[PDB]
Amino acid sequence: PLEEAFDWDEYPVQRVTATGYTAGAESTGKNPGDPLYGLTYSGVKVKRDLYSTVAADPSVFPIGTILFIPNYGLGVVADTGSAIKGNRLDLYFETVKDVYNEWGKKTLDVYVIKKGTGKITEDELEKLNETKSLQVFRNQYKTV
Amino acid sequence: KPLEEAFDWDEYPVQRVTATGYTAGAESTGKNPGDPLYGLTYSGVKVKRDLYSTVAADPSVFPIGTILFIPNYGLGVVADTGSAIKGNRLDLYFETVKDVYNEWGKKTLDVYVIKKGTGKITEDELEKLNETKSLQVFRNQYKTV
Ligand SMILES: CC(=O)N[C@H]1[C@@H]2OC[C@@H](O2)[C@@H](O[C@@H]2O[C@H](CO)[C@@H](O)[C@H](O)[C@H]2NC(C)=O)[C@@H]1O
Ligand SMILES: CC(=O)N[C@H]1[C@@H]2OC[C@@H](O2)[C@@H](O[C@@H]2O[C@H](CO)[C@@H](O)[C@H](O)[C@H]2NC(C)=O)[C@@H]1O
Repeated sequence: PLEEAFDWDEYPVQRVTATGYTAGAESTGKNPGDPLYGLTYSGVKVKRDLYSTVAADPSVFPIGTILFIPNYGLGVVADTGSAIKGNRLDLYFETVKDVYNEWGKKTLDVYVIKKGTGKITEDELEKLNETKSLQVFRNQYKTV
Repeated sequence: KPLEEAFDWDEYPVQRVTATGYTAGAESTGKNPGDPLYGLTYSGVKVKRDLYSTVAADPSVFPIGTILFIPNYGLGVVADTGSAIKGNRLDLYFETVKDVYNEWGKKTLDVYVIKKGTGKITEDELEKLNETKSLQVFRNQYKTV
C-alpha cells in the first residue's frame, strides 16, 4: 500500500494527536440546508479521497499544507476548529459510522473476568458499581 | 495508580478483540431521545458509563452478564448486542459522540510534512492533486466508489 510505496522518512516528521470528524452537526453544529454545510474553513468542500481535507492549527500547519497520515492517507490542510490547537489534527470522514469504524476501531487484548449467565439486572449492575474495594478507582470513570 | 496497573490482569484469560465505541443516540441505535426505549440495552438494562460500564458483544462469545476488563476503557459488563457486533467484536458505550471521538478515537502518531501551505487552497488545486497520474493506482483505497 501507500505506507510502504515510498520512503516517507525523507520528509520532515511531526508528532500529533489525531481524531476524526464529519461535516455533520455533531462536529460542526451545522446541518444539510445551511449555507456553509460541508464547507471547510478554507472554503473548499470536505473530501475523502486520495487527497482528503483535514483540520489543523494554521500556526502549526498553514492552510494548503500537504501531509501524509499513516492509516488515513494523504491530507491537505483545509479546515480549522476551536479545539484544533497545537500539534493536533482532525481527519475528515464521510459518516459518523466511518469515524467509529475506520479510525476508532482498535484491535486489543481484553481480560475475561467472569462468564455471564445470560442475564443482567439494574440491581446487579448497581451492586457491581458499589464494590467497596474499587470505589477508590470509581472517580476515574464517573462523569459526574 | 491507574486500574490498568493496579492488579495482575494477566492472571485472567485474555481474548483479542476489535473494539469501537457507541452511544444511545440515533447514529448507533436508530433511536431518538423521547423514545421510551431510548438508552435501553438488549438485556433490559439502561446504558451506563461508570466503574462497571455497559458494553455490547456477541452473546455466543461473551454471554450477557460477562465481566471484562478493557484497557483504557475500564471494567465492562456485557449487557447489549448488535447486528454488526459478531465474532470477537466489542462495542463500548460512551455518553456522547464526542466522547467516542476523543476518549477512544484519539491517537498519538507521527505524520509526514510533504509541503507547507501558503495559507490558501482552492477546489481546482485539490482536484489536480487527486488527479495525480502516478498515484491513481492508490486512489481506489481512499475514494468511495
Ligand atoms: C470542537 C471542534 O474543534 N470542532 C471542529 C471539528 O474539527 C474540524 C471541524 O469539526 C470543525 O468545523 C469547522 O469549523 C470551522 C470554524 O468554526 C468552520 O469555519 C468550518 O466551516 C467547519 N467545517 C465544516 C466542514 O463545517 C469544528 O469546529
Ligand atoms: C450497527 C450496530 O450493530 N449498531 C449497534 C451498536 O452497538 C451496540 C448498540 O449500538 C446497538 O443498539 C442495540 O441494538 C439491539 C439490537 O441489535 C437492541 O436490542 C438494543 O436495545 C440497542 N441498544 C440501545 C441502547 O438502544 C446497535 O444495534
